[PDB]
Amino acid sequence: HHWGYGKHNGPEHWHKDFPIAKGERQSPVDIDTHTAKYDPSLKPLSVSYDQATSLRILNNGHAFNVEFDDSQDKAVLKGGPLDGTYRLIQFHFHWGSLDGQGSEHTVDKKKYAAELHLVHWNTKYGDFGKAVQQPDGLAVLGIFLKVGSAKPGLQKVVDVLDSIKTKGKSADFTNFDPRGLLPESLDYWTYPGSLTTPPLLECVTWIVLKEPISVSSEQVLKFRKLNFNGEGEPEELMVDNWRPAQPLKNRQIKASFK
Ligand SMILES: NS(=O)(=O)c1ccc(C(=O)N2CCN(c3cc4c(cc3F)c(=O)c(C(=O)O)cn4C3CC3)CC2)cc1
Ligand SMILES: [Zn+2]
Repeated sequence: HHWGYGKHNGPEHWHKDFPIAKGERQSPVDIDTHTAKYDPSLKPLSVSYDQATSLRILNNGHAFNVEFDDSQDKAVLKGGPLDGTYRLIQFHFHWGSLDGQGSEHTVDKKKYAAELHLVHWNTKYGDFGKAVQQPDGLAVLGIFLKVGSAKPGLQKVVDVLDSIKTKGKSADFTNFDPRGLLPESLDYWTYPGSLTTPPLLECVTWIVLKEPISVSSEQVLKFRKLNFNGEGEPEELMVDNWRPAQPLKNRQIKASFK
């Protein structure tokens, strides 16, 4: 009886195995745009992905991860609210069964069709497993997806999903450039939070871009043909793999922009 996103094992159940689910800095949250304060002290955000080395794509039973070589400082996130250097390790998405839901963060209670998470870890902790034990261990760059025009830079991901339909399947996924997944603007909101899946560790600086990217109905339909289940098991479509907004508690969401 493992965690997941079903009636019997979904977000409302997680606290039983992972009591930090009811903690002081859980993610995601609703971003109240009228309450978030511009912070003139926020340094410029630096997304350096020119030397990114993608390796593999994995269906982990919850989402799919595009994994990167993080054995040296190739693709890094710096600046913004961050101190030091954060190495890209993987990206994944959360998405809905329909276009009116799927994002984890919400904007004035608005749900997007999906949300991309580019996950990075603080190199002062030496490895990802040590970083997740620290309050400043991870930086996740979150990008909203809306349904409209196709995102050309997403199509190589959409076209490999057939090959990783079920839990535990992977495929070679070299030479993928994550710069093709960014919006024009790097305006963002930031707040201290957590992993949005078990074990829900409170180790994440969240950086959520204001500008969504557009993907096509056909692109997000291919996400929804994935499976939570393993090969040969009854089909359970991989949809609605999102955690709802959590209480903000004693936190301020800061804006990079006026
Ligand atoms: N939606 S999201 O919020 O962006 C997001 C959600 C999940 C993930 C993710 O990929 N995971 C979550 C962390 N999880 C963990 C890994 C851990 C440890 C603890 C861990 F929770 C340890 O304490 C530990 C130790 O040294 O003792 C070692 N490891 C590593 C070596 C395997 C690895 C998988 C990323 C982003
Ligand atoms: Zn995520």
